[PDB]
Amino acid sequence: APTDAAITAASDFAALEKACAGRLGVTLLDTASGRRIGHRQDERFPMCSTFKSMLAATVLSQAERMPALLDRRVPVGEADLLSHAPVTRRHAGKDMTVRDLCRATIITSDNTAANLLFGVVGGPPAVTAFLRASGDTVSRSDRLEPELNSFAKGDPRDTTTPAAMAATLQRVVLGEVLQPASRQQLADWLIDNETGDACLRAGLGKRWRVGDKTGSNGEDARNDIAVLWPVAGGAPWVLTAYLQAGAISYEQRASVLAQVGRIADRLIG
Ligand SMILES: *C(=O)N1C[C@H](NOS(=O)(=O)O)CC[C@H]1C(N)=O
Repeated sequence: APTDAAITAASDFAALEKACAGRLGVTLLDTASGRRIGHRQDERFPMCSTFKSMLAATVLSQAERMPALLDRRVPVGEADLLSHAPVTRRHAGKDMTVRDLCRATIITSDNTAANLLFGVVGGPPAVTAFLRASGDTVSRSDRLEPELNSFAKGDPRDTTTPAAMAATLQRVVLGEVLQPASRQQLADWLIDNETGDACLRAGLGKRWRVGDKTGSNGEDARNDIAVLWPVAGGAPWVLTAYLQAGAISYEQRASVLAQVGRIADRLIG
């Protein structure tokens, strides 16, 4: 109870970090001005599943120079299946389109779909090369599922920073890294995400149309990265949130991310 009350009472990111005895990295980015507010914006955190947003972007980018790549069918083998494979588990022994694998990995965070897409694009090195070409010198993809979700202090594999990921979401989901139809498809997948109802979305008011991608690991990490489109029109905002908080429960980590959303909504005003 005391921890829950301290989380609810926190009105700024530093106080919220203290309330959960964690390490919290947040960037709130105004795309009209480039202005950012946050906490630990340039510290490294494990991407965990949040990298899947950029794996899908790498696929879409490759499809712009490989006609019909999105329609290519990829076998789903029994040996490819992992514990978290909510969509691909139904297709073991048959195949799925690249496009449907992308959707599955964004909106359900399907780990098998991510590994199959890694095989399509050329692995973590291809995702990192896409990130670098897009202008992100910080974020890096190094490993496959599920090993990529590990984190060690000082080990930069599969990490980002809140500010690097916020800028990348702007360039890729809103900017000109991808062709318009490609970026719109990616935006739609993020808008359709099914795993974030208790995270940033739970703290953001109805004035925002939200697209997001979550992530977590079993030790202490819980993340959510989001694009906020004002339903009334105007410039979008980007909100990234990376948390490590081993002293609280998985469900309390969601509460922290929801509180990030409530604080951010108030700061936008
Ligand atoms: C991604 O971080 N993961 C995939 C899956 N879904 O969780 S998410 O919805 O938060 O992404 C299980 C947890 C995690 C993982 N360990 O792979």
